[PDB]
Amino acid sequence: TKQKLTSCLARRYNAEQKLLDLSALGTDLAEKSFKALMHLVSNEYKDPEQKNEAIQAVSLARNDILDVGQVYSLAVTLPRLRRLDLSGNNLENLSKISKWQQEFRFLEELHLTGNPVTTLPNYATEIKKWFPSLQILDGQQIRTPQEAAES
Repeated sequence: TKQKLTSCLARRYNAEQKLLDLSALGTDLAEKSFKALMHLVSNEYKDPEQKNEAIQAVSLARNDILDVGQVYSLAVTLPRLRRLDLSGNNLENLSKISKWQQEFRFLEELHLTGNPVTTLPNYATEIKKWFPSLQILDGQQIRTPQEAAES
């Protein structure tokens, strides 16, 4: 199991992009199954600094995620995450993201394309407010680099 999960994580890690691709896990999801992955990624690195530098980006795209509570511990495991892809899930409104208020303080790029929350009137305004380092939301620049240097 640990061997199988470790092998899966290795196959899904792109060193060149510093990216851990956890998209579409159901095709090879559950909070306790996700917690297990997070425990394994935490155990990989003896130095948190190396972990922080190795995994700068994560995709959780296409996982039928209804609430970020489902994958909450990503915020604990990778507090210095810079890029996050949550595209192609089913996050319906801002309350489905609010469990990550005050987390991902260093996140610079966020993708929510394909989630219903993106079409609500206060979407971009609130997401900008909640994540102070965010420069790109769905490919749209929402903070200039100088703006972000001050946020």
